[PDB]
Formats: sequence, C-alpha cells, structure tokens
Amino acid sequence: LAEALHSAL
Repeated sequence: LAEALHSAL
C-alpha cells in the first residue's frame, strides 16, 4: 500500500 499510494498520487 505505502508504495502504490505514494506513486498513484
């Protein structure tokens, strides 16, 4: 989650 969310935004 941390990584995916960081890149998504």
